[PDB]
Amino acid sequence: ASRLYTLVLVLQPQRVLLGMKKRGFGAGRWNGFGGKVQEGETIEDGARRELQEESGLTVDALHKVGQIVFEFVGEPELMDVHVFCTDSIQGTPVESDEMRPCWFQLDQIPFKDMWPDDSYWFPLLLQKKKFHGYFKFQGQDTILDYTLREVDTV
Ligand SMILES: CNc1cc(=O)[nH]c(=O)[nH]1
Repeated sequence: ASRLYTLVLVLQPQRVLLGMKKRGFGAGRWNGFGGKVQEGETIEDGARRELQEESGLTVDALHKVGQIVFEFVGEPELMDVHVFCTDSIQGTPVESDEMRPCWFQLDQIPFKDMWPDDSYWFPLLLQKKKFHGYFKFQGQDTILDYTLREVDTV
């Protein structure tokens, strides 16, 4: 019982682009760009589409970097999140009524204002590692348990 999602991190050598969601799921937190995958759409095309819809950026090359399954206790649907990374983009990040994008220096990533799981896997992403993860949450702030391992193939 899992639903596909995408998550894209525009990660350059000294900085990463994050977006502050204004409403809905995860509002008030800095996050990568993504959302649900459409019927008849590949996960990668879904990731490219969501990056444009949410950030206004056009991605050329996308690299798979991780897979993370999220469980929210009491919610039937598991989120199967396919994480991607890019250093090659076109355009300038667009602020919209839904999203406020901002570039962060790598030593200044706002972990306290991000989903709690990011403190676990962002260190791997920053060191160009690939990973498989699972996080069980109680509500939106508490991680009850988790698993996270590095992999050669996502
Ligand atoms: C539930 N955890 C996460 C959801 C999401 O959209 N992005 C994260 O980094 N983590």
